[PDB]
Amino acid sequence: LQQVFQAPRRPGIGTVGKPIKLLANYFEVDIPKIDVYHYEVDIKPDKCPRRVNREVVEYMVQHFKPQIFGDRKPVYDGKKNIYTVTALPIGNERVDFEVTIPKDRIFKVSIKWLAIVSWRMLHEALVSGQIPVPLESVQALDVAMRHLASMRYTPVGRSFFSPPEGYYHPLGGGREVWFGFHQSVRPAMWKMMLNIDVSATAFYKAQPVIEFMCEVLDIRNIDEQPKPLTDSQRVRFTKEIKGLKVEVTHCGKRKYRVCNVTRRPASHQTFPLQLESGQTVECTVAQYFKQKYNLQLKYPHLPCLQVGQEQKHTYLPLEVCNIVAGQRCIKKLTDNQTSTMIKATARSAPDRQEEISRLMKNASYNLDPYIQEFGIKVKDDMTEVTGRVLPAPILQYGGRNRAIATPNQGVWDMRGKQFYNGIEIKVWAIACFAPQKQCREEVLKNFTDQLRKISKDAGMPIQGQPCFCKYAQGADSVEPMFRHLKNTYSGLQLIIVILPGKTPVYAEVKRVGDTLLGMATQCVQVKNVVKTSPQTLSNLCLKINVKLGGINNILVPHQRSAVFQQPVIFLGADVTHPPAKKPSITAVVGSMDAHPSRYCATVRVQRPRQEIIEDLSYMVRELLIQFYKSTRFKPTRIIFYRDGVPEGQLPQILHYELLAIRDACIKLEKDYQPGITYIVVQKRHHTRLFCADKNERIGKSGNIPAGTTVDTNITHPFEFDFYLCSHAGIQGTSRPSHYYVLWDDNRFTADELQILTYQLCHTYVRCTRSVSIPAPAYYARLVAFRARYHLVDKRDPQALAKAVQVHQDTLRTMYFA
RNA sequence: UGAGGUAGUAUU
Repeated sequence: LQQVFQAPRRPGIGTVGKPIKLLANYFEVDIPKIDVYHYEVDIKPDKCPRRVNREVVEYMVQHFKPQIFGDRKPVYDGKKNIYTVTALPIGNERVDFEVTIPKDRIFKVSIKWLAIVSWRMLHEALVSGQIPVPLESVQALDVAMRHLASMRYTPVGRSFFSPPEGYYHPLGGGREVWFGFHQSVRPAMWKMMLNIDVSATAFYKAQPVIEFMCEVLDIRNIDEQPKPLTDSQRVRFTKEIKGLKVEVTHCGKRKYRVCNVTRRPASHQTFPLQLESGQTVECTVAQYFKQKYNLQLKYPHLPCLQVGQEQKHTYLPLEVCNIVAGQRCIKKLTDNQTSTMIKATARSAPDRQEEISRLMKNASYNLDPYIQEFGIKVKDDMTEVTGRVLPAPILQYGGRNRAIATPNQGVWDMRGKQFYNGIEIKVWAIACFAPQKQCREEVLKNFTDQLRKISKDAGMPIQGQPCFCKYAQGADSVEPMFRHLKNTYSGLQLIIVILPGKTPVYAEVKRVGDTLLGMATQCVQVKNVVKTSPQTLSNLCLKINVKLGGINNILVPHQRSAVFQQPVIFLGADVTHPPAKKPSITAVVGSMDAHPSRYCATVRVQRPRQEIIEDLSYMVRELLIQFYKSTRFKPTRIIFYRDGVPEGQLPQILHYELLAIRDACIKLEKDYQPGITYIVVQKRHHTRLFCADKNERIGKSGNIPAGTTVDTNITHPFEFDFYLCSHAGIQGTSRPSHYYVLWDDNRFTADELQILTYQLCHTYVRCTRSVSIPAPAYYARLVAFRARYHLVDKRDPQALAKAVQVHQDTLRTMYFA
């Protein structure tokens, strides 16, 4: 795509904030100012795994030196791209015919010159900043520096993993944790940077399929009371093993991919087998394995794996199959597996810092023969960078004392403070979906008493007892009760729903409440009803007040950016994709006052895995319209925070979405052209920042302080990007959010935009804490997540779209809080 | 589902 909208240059660096010395997991890379030669490699067959492509090229490099490669050490991306330090002695296009040994594998390979890539030009961009960074030069460098690791380890995205050795972290259900590292090369001022971080992801364990089945179905002993799998067990087992690769053990080692699991057991599952007589008969898998391999199945009552093409009949008894090693788990982990993995992978900032250092020392990048071939040198120590801790905004509260809150280390509380605009709760009801013996009437009364007191101190007075309180069982009971409530109790403001933990009832409560009836609901776990704490109750009130149209607090007005001198709307946008049928979900929220405090939400479904927000123009138009309704002001500026996108698609996302925002404005009025600031906020990266002075480490996790900002040294050489760690680190190693200013009509300075971004992280209503991303971005995530619950069903795109449309009386509410 | 933070989140 011809990039029409060029990203704005960095207008300057920030000067505001207390200086803090930091170390970054970015290591300086020195490159020679030379030409690098780019060749295209065409392999047939062309749909082999990258691993196989690498084996093919490695064979060629070793067997074709006097002809082609000489003493050069080429680097290869496992696909189309090969690089060498000097030109290959070829005119144009050489075709090869090789027999790589395992059955024998024959490949047809052709190689031709594609381009000359200049690393001098790359250097000149990094030092001057008067030319665009040559991406083709960066790619060549990236391929050279990860070539060896790609041969040694198992690549996963931009990371590398290897089988566990000296450690073992089973997750259950046939999954385990592999440790490894991320590696990427990134342009910075003066020099390229090698970004290295430790990493850990889920892999399927290399074990017999039988044992894999027993973990998935939670079977302690396959030999205790042996019996066929129930229909539920089969489907459950099938969903886990379908798509996975298995290997057989009855032939001394062929691999297959599982396409299905037979309903019939091995004793009865048949297939057409041609005998020596020429006659074809329906032979069972058990009979076949007995006659062919003299194998007596120990578990003929168990199903078979169907492998290869579904159209044909290749069945494998479970007991002759192993799960193939090295298969990454793309499927979602259970709540239990998630907890176990987080536990085994949690690393404090000082510990991660040491692991990265240790990795770099042991890696010996300067002893990599391919790195040496290309005359590349890597600095041993982490890049030093002086960050700045931005000042936190003061928050204004209400009540008769009108207290202010001053954040300390990214945190404040409501002690002695009342909501800026607190709602009085006259009419409210309680629906208890936890059983009576689990949540007695006496427990209910104590909960509501403690809640009414906390709410009174917070300036959200709950008058009297609930108008209605009753027990109920099952999600089927939600709609009848809710409809009854809406029709019986006039002026009903809130339903408090007590839940027995994880239950389908929650999704139904939100469906009926948000989309069907348009009624405010607040769910609470029964454990938090039985054991009440002022802190939990206080946090509950934060959500309730906002859901009922209140304002918890505001930024002190005179300590904000000058953009507030004119009507300005803040947008947050997010896209969530379905786990590894279901659609992708897009969400855009928009501020509805000048604080900015209250937000309205829009949400859509679209094609699975599509990153671009397809309906953005319509969504923005709705928000602009609602903004005008609420404020009677036409926004002169639009500040758009877009939650993370893959950087490989970033120029495409900006192009179409910036057009869509502009499109929305013009369709409202022909000459309506408000100033647009488009900011991408990213958490899914591997940039790590550590306190250089170990005494400045905060808490047990020992992370950098909230407000720590970096816009030098490791950032883009001329574009407008910065890291801001807005949150207190209380768990593992903090991820500083990365902000990329892709467009700015509004002439923001670095300080102004960095501070504005920080302040927005203090406007998030769910907690009195500075959060890791601006509230509009966070709100957008919550809206998309809520839509997923709305989509829960107990088909066609049109029905899916209707399922996420909230009720009329919900459209102008913060139901997502 | 009080809340934030965080590992990960493409032959038979």
